Amino acid sequence: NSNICEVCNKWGRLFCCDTCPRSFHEHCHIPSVEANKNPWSCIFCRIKTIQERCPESQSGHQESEVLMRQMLPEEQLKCEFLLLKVYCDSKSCFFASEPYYNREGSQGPQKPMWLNKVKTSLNEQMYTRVEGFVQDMRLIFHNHKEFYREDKFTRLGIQVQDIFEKNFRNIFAIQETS
Ligand SMILES: [Zn+2]
Ligand SMILES: [Zn+2]
Ligand SMILES: [Zn+2]
Repeated sequence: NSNICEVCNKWGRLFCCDTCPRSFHEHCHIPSVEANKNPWSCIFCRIKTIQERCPESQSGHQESEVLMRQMLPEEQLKCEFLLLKVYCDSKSCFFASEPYYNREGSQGPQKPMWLNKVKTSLNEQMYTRVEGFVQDMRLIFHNHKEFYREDKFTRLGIQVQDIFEKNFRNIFAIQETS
């Protein structure tokens, strides 16, 4: 197994996957690494299994159909993974915790949103459809773009949103287009 957390790339108290070489801090993994279970498989392995059980799940889909899906266990897992993939980029640090807005010439967003809040919302089963999760995630980046206006700091919102969107297209097997 790896000697660093797959998500934050740091050593510490790691839990090891029994079916792949990845390792995780307890709260870097999503969901949090489970108390018992021997063996244990990480979310990368769990997602791989879904694909292997149903190869046709990788055929292209329409985003509009994916968003209307009910958060049944497999979609719950897929959203958890997608959130994890965003946390894997170090630039997610800017969007993790609850922001505040006090900048000359800007107003704060009507509906603040951050990654830890989405994490909690997933954990407490507050989303009934994929749409709820995806809207909140896009809101994070949209609020940022809007607030930072012409400051070059806006680019961080663009960069992290590109990570989100690519992983969203991959995990939910959205039909490739130009
Ligand atoms: Zn970690
Ligand atoms: Zn694994
Ligand atoms: Zn099948």
